Amino acid sequence: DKATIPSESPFAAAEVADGAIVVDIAKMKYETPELHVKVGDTVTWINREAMPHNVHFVAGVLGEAALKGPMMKKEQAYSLTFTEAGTYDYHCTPHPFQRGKVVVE
Ligand SMILES: [Cu+]
Repeated sequence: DKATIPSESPFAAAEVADGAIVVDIAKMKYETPELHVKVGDTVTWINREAMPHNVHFVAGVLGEAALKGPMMKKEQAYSLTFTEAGTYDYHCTPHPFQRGKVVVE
């Protein structure tokens, strides 16, 4: 795999980690749709709105299987720690028009 998952379920925005690289989900978009990080960094998405959102990477992107993240309710968060360089496209499962990528260097 190309990422590890600190928590399989979402958690409160209040508990996002120090050194957290945060992508807000607001106005029905990933507010940083193209994010550049380093190997070993943890990215945390935080849903700011009432509509649920997730992050979903199809099979072959973060690993052999698709990574369909859990649905984040308002003011919840979800993290991925990227362990290998690459370009990792994702979308929101319920809203496939909502797309982003993480580029890991
Ligand atoms: Cu969404």
